[PDB]
Amino acid sequence: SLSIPTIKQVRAFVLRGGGADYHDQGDGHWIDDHISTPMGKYPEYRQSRRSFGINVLGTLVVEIEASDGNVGFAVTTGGEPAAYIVEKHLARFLEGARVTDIERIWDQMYNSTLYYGRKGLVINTISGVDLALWDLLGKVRREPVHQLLGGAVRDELQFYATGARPDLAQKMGFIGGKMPLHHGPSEGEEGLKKNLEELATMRERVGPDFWLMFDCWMSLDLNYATRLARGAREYGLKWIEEALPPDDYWGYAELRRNAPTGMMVTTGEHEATRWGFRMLLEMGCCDIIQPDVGWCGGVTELLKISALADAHNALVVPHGSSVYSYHFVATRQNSPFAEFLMMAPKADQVVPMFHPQLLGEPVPENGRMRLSRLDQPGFGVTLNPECQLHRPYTHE
Amino acid sequence: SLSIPTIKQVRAFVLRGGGADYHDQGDGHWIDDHISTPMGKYPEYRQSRRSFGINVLGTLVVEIEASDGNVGFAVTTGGEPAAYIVEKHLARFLEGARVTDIERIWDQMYNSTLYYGRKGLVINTISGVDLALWDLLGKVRREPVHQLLGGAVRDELQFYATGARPDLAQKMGFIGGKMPLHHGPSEGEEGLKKNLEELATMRERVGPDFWLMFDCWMSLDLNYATRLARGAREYGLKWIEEALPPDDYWGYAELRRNAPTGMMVTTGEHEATRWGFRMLLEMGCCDIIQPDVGWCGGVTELLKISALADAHNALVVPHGSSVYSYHFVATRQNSPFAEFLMMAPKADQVVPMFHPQLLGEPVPENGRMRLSRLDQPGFGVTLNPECQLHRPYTHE
Amino acid sequence: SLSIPTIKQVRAFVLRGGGADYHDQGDGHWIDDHISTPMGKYPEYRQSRRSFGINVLGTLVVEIEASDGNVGFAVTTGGEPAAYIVEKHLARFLEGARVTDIERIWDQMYNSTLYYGRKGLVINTISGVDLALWDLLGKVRREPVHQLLGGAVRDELQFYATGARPDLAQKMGFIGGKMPLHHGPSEGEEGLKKNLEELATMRERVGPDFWLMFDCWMSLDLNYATRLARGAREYGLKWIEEALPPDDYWGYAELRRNAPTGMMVTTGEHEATRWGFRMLLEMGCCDIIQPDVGWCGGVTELLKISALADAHNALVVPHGSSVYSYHFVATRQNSPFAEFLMMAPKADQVVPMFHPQLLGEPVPENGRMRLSRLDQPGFGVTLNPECQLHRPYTHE
Amino acid sequence: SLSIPTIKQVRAFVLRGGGADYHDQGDGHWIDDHISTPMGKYPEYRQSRRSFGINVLGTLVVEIEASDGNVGFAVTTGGEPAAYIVEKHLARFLEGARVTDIERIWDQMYNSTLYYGRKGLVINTISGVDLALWDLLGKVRREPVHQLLGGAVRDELQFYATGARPDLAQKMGFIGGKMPLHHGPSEGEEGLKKNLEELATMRERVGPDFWLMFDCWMSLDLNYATRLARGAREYGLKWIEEALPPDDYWGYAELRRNAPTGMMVTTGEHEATRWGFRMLLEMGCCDIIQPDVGWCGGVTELLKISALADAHNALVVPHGSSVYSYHFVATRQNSPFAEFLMMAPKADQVVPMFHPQLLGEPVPENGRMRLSRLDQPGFGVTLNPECQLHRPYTHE
Ligand code: NA
Ligand code: NA
Repeated sequence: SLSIPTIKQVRAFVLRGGGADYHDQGDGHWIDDHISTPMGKYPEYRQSRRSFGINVLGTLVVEIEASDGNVGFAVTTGGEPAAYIVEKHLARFLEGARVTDIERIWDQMYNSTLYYGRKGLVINTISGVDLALWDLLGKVRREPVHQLLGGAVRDELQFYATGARPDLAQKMGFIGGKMPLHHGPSEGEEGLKKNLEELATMRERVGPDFWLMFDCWMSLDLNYATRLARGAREYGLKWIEEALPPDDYWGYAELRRNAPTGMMVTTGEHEATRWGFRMLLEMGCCDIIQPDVGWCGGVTELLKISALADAHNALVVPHGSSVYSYHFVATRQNSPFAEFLMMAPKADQVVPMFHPQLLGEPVPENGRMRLSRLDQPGFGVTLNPECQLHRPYTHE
Repeated sequence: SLSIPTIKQVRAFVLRGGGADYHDQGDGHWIDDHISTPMGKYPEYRQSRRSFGINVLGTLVVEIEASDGNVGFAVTTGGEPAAYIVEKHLARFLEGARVTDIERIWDQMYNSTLYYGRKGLVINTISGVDLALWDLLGKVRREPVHQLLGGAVRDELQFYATGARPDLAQKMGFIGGKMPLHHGPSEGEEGLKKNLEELATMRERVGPDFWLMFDCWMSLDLNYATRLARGAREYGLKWIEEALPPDDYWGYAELRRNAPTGMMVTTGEHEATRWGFRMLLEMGCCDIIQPDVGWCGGVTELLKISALADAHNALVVPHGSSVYSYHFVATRQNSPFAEFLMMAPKADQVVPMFHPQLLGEPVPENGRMRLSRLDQPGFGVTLNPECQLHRPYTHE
Repeated sequence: SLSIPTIKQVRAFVLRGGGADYHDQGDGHWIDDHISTPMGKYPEYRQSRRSFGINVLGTLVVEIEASDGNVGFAVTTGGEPAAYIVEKHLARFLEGARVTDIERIWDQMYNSTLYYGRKGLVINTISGVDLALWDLLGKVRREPVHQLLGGAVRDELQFYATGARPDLAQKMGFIGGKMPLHHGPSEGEEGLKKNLEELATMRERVGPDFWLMFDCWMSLDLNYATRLARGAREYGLKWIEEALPPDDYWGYAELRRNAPTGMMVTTGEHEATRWGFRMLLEMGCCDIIQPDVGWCGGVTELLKISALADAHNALVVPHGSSVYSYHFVATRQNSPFAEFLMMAPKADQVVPMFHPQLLGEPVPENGRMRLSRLDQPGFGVTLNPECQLHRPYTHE
Repeated sequence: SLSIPTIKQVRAFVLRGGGADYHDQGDGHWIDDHISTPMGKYPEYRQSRRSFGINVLGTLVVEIEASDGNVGFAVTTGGEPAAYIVEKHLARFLEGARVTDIERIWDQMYNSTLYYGRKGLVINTISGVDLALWDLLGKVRREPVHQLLGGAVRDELQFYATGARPDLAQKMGFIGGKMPLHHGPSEGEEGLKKNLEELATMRERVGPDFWLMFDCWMSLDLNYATRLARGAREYGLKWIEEALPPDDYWGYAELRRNAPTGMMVTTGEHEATRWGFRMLLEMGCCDIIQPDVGWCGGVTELLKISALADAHNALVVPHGSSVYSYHFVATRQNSPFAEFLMMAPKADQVVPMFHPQLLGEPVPENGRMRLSRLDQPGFGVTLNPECQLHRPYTHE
């Protein structure tokens, strides 16, 4: 017998520069420094990911106003094409609904966009609406999102750090260091040696116990990944992440079989929905699944993905997605540690992931975050008023 | 921002005489009239389920008092042995916890009782405590439980009725009638003819379109179930329910292959946890899963079970458990209709399912329940003060 | 030693009203008349597909100008969000390339968009660029596209007709009639009877031999599709098409097993790339695969999809996509007949499919098309100058 | 719009002495120096492949004259028996056809010869005719064949060299050296040691990084191949090629499982058609497929084979067939390097592969071939007028 507000209006905005699009940069950043990609077989696209257009979309901001004056928002990747989808297509299912109608809303967004959806941009868009809906609901109930997700199961988050400097991540208190791979199969035996040299160097600097992992960003083939993982076992690599293109379900299962015993094969960043993850889990593709909350369907969908993994006794370590991941992973038994992305250009200082777009964003202190930092309603952040919002589309 | 109360005490009561134990009944009920069981191979044990001791436990009542004065409660089947387990084992994980610590508490309960749990009585007990925690959280929040489970996805529930008179159920506006099987394999060819005559009689009464189903209460073998299912094709039987003992996963998968095409094989009321239902789904055992919320692991666990069935594109139609089902199934895309047990002795009028235990319990009117009937906090019921609770155990 | 031109400029335009978006209508059309969809479980979205936003995108026109003054174009579904992708992302891979660089271009478009692509809108966009590239190449060589695809293997195309009136399609010379399904699972036994009545009526009108098929537009579940196909065998239904959501690979394989012997199960309209079709073929999902040229990756990708099917000895009967399908299917041994979509509102006269957008569009005469009608360079059509082109984005 | 010439005549010639028959050689060649074969279990047949009759056929030359005066040609292995087949069987499908009728003609050739084809000599003949049709179409169009096959995907080919001197191949700038096996299972433990000493010697000469490969010409059994592969691990053998007879699909799949992890198993030079290569890929027989364009079904069929390997994410590295490979592999994303046979007797200098048959034949310079070297129409070669063609058959 609480008075549940209805949704008055949904708006989509475009923002540009850093934030929820991680690869929307323009400087001397590690995240654009010769990262191996599927495009790296072309020499002219090898140095920079921005050169093939990793930064083309920008940030989608979804804002949902309720009848009580509460506003939820989320940031994700999608920019102007995603804003068109929110305003012209998706908003019709939201406006006039109760803020508790979350299951209904997701299903309607998914079913209505199926003919041009399933994976990719359209699912990113759905996810951003979903996140904004969970933020709004938390704001309405005056509760952090983790309290709406069955409550935290640990009083502290522990992080590994993703970036070019695991050695410095160690000095900053993190439990591990995930490095990007810099050389793909088209650089032959020399690029392989270089990959292994980088790992050797970092291992020498950190000692035998600190976790090291490679992120390969879809860039290898089965034989190269097999040979890299075999080479890597000398330096105690914990896992090889996203070795293959996301459509290569058969390849991942082969790789996992051919991996050194005790080394993990992980994927799932570019996978969407319960049915994408069912395929990974059932085919044996995967030791850990690593969906992006903002790209896999949102919190609502990730909840079902996570329970799928629960039945499979698999780990779920989501893509670092600032508060959108922290509130989720706090509540999951199958998520014992979390990813933090190093968004400083030299990966040499801890910096908020969604700067400058977000305010109230907590960050790991000495590689940890107390649950008591996640005490504010919704996802506990506000949109920075200094950020320049464009609304390219309207509806009625 | 909202201040979250802690759990002050947990109490375990025993009630006897109807309610949550469906089979805790007096004389002259359909539910004890010659129902086919695994025990019917003994003629001494064939007429009455009470004679082999279907009614030995009765009702466990779990009460949880929060620090703000709020009290959540749930009823399930388990009685005095379950009450030992709540008071002496389980209450240690609850007392002093925040009322939102739901995922944690479940995990602690399951993992601490593993050495003597996994299935059966201990899971019933965990489910009861879990249901009481959801009741409490709903009461704290001043929201019905469906609003905590992602919102309703439909305006209205629609019911089939379970009992010996689907012809009367049709007049009362139900969509379907499920009838208990009365003869098992040991009664031979005459039993088979009697089973099918019973179905023929009801089909003649109801017309061609009305759904008819058989519930076999684990009582068959593969070949009898196959032949029963084949004979029932002529009268358009919609599904065969719980044909086989719940450990016979291999059998269920064979029966579903052997089934007349278009006819469903259903099970799972005597199955528990995500891993039990993973076996069922992955082995292709059934078209519909039918867990009892009060026997399978509670709302917390059913949530994961339901997500697993989402991924498998299977239906979940929970074994009717009054308000504990109703609030759940309202929210699930994969539960499009619901079970209503006909708890009247002659099955000739709608009676509240968990009568006389629960005050304020909604019933189907004309086979339907508007979602506005479930607008009261928690599961929307109060314990009948005219019921006399025994407390067999305390704890420090 | 021909002088091969390079690509000067790519442009993306938006058009609205009919054409390459088939469901972009606004009248009394059969194609929006109570078609069963995944959204049909909601009564308010049941009557009209436009009500959930099937028409939200519009038509993408991709125009590619070469250095010799030749211009290729294609029309597909995608509208303004697709136009953004063409102009801002994709055009960089095309401008400065030789017009023969088709394999290189496709791979670069696919690999660069993988992080937000794989299926759906992004693949539609790629397909439209690809089609425009093949049109351009044909214009340059002064040859129809079928001559660039290994040449036609038949001198005539034979069509079935998709629409609400197979009886009239028969009088117009077509070999078959594919009808849309009007009632889904949520309309229960009554909607089933109605579906079967429609098929009964049409069968009575056409005689025993004329092909009848159902298109279900992703709208059923396994049991409903199983029961519909079993019901349908009395009236000699040739195939059931797109019964299930496109992610339900496991469901399709089950359905195909449970189909009446000799009845075909088909899908693939909402499937993309070689790897999507590999999954369908290998899992046994499918008797015929039915990709849309404008949605599966374009001609370049469909060529590999088709050769996959060749190895599988499976039929490929693409979605009717006017000239974009006719030039392709002419050359394929595994494509012995073709789809024609009935774009007249009452499906009562043969009408060009991409009217008003295209000029020079051939249409079946008496259910057939001579290969001699496909004698003009490229896909042999021109953009109607009366159509109102908007260019919402530019680049440099 | 461009007027398409018809096929006027087809002629079949026989040449002897090098060229397209690799094994049609005189004395003192490495390619006949004690090469391990299935016949080496007979000591009488161990020293020389010519002694069991590797050289019995020689070169089939197929010439096709179009009505505009253009003449296409191809060389493959088959000689006088193949020439019977071209003239008496196959020419009926070609004469009077448009030169673009390539898919049709292939299909007619395959389907008319099925009763005595499927594999082997008849497929060689079909491949020769097919290659000549592509030559003709290129000459008609005034385009090289790579521009008809979707365009080059790379600026440059890179080669490994096949012959008894990979040490000399390294100095000549090749990326790799593949060496023939000289001892098979019947030569026992000493043969095995000799095989590995040979590899050790080359590894010492070339350094650690240069690719080394063994080509076993069908000569092993499973256990010998497993033990050979295991011994070769120490010297970093990149792949084992054609270890087993081509009918032993089950064997290849076992060997690849038994292989040292990271080492590739390759086959397919003596395999033909899409269905042969489907068996190979689906059974997990090999990491690289290696068809000969002149033995597998021609360019038309290789195109489908290549697409099947695309879907399987496998590499296609065709068995070097001079310009017929080079034009093909230029276009394929899945052929990143290419084979060059060292046709010099002592393998000490680059000699044109199909010398003395083909005038204008390009060679690798420094292990590489710029795409600008293949700028001449068709396959860019002319028949050497100093070669003396026999015409054993005519036809009406
Ligand atoms: Na039951
Ligand atoms: Na070879």
